[PDB]
Amino acid sequence: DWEIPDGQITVGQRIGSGSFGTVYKGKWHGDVAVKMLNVTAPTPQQLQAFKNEVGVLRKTRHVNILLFMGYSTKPQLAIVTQWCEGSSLYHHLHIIETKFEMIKLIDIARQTAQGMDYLHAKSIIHRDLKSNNIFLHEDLTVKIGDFGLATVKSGSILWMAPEVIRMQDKNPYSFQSDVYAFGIVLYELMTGQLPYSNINNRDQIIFMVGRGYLSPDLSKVRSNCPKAMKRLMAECLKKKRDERPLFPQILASIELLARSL
Amino acid sequence: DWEIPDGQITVGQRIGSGSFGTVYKGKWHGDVAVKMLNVTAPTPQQLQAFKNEVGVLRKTRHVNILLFMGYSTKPQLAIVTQWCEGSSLYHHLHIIETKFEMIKLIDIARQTAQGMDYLHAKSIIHRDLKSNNIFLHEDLTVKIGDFGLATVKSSGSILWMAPEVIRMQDKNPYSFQSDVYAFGIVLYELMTGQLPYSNINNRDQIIFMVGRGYLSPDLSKVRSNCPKAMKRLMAECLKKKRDERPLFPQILASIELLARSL
Ligand SMILES: OCCn1cc(-c2ccc3c(c2)CC/C3=N\O)c(-c2ccncc2)n1
Ligand SMILES: OCCn1cc(-c2ccc3c(c2)CC/C3=N\O)c(-c2ccncc2)n1
Ligand SMILES: [Cl-]
Ligand SMILES: [Cl-]
Repeated sequence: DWEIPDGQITVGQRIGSGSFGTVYKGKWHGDVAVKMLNVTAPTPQQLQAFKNEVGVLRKTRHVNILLFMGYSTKPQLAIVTQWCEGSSLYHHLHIIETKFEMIKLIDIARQTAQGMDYLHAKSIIHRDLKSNNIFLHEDLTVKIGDFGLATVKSGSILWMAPEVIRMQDKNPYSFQSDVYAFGIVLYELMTGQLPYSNINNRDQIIFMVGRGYLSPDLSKVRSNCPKAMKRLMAECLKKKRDERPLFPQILASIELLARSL
Repeated sequence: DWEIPDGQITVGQRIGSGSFGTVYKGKWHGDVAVKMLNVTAPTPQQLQAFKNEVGVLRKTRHVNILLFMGYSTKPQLAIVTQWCEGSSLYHHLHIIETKFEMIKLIDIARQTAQGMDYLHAKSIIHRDLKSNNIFLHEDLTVKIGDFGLATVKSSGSILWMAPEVIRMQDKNPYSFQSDVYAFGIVLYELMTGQLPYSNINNRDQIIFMVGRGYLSPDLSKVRSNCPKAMKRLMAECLKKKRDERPLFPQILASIELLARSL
């Protein structure tokens, strides 16, 4: 089992928030990340998420997926993963303006696909892939996290495929919803910025993207962005679910992109 | 469940030998290390070794334990882990005589203790700790592996073998403290860049002597910048008497203090 008996985890500093709780740095057999639900009496629903996420996380063992290390139910519900030195992709790209070399950008991308291919072969849909959820350990290895909105067969507007934004379908979530999210992550990597920067109105972005009036301006990729890469982005950011590639194909594509650079 | 269906693992190069098998680089959701038993008809002793090692690795999820990813039963019996770009600590210290800095050597020791602490807490005895089984993922992160010989409470790798393990006279010759002696030898390698008993060329004699207590690692050979507390820890972990050796909670703290003062 992976239940860490109450008292073993040492909760240090509050880092931020996760799918269904607050993230703190912690100590359990070393440095760990701790995602804790702070309520005293967990709501049945809340408890449900914990169980789901944990059940989802028990089925992951991959270099590019945040290593779930265990869980805790008392004093409070908590999810313990490894600790990633550095920050999330969102942070690197949009807060501290880390300027990565293009070959490093393609590496980050390939790794994210490596992890997402893993997830999909396992019938896991992340349902909330964003830069905020892609952590770069030792500014080298990409690990994906926050698997609470995940599931097995948001406020994250910018990564949401138009059929998800529309929400006018049944589980508008698909391996392609994830693929679109990933394609937006690709935009961020090769643009250095967030989609739709020239619009200041969240509602407006939401509507247009949902009705297909708005799309990421791929004309902003850096000059060094392999064209193949621009074309792959386009394939992933297609406004029609079935016109988008799955992760084995995306992986094969990026790896070829790598052979020549 | 961790069974990987037939056909999904792509076996690449032969990388070397494992405890009960042959290690290859491979591909399964990315670069993976694969250890395969290269036999046609697997005896029940090897099927037992396999079910044992799978059972232990399932319980390991720690940055300093080599990431188990899954097992296959066809084409062959196999264990699949993450792929560690770099090489074993042994390779670095004795093959390419890599020159890590003390700060790094201490960090490598901290991480190996971190990994060792994780296992011993889940009641796992590694039973074959050695530089050969410590891999340097990106020359940064220590990943401990080869849990073939490992077991859960209730070889030919002599230099890491505690005296009582060499003798095989006591019951349960192996114990948390056997792996602490193994760790003590790994500390030695880190602090001398060297193998113990490097001036003796007879395996049988080294076995006998360490077994009787005639022989022990020369500690005056630690590098002159090795902190006094790291040498003191090294010798605590290397005490001939099993129960006079620390456990990894004490060991980790010690190193973590050494750190603060460096
Ligand atoms: O983006 C906000 C900052 N931030 C949030 C997390 C985080 C998010 C989700 C989850 C965990 C940690 C652990 C449990 C979990 N759910 O999977 C991290 C983090 C992740 C890994 N190592 C270090 C830090 N940073
Ligand atoms: O020592 C000879 C060289 N060598 C052996 C391994 C090895 C050893 C044992 C086991 C595995 C791989 C995989 C399964 C296993 N048993 O747990 C490795 C290695 C480990 C991790 N990443 C890259 C290489 N190098
Ligand atoms: Cl597991
Ligand atoms: Cl012992």
